[PDB]
Amino acid sequence: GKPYISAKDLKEIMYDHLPGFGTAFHQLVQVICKIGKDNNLLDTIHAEFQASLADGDSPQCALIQITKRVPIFQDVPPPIIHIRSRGDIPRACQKSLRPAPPSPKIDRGWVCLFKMQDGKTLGLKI
Repeated sequence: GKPYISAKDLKEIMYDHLPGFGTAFHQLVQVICKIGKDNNLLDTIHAEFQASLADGDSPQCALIQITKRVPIFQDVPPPIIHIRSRGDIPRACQKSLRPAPPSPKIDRGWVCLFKMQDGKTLGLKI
């Protein structure tokens, strides 16, 4: 197993065992890999991903566990993603949206915040 992994390669590993496309978990992989890359934590995240799968977790469960175990996901907010309309959010995410609370936390299931033109913001939530 690779002691040192790039953000591109980690994304690919995580995508390799997810069903579907444009799901809330695909978005979560992107969020985790960006935060991992920016904070030099990709190998910690990769280690936790592997350890969770070895415990018999689904890859989706493994991603949830990453958000709960790895401290950075308490340290950093869900990223704001600016979008032009509701239709820009992938169809597999459309039934995973809620109005954002004041202080949404990644470890509570808030993947990212889509900020739309009317000033309103829909959080993606698992």
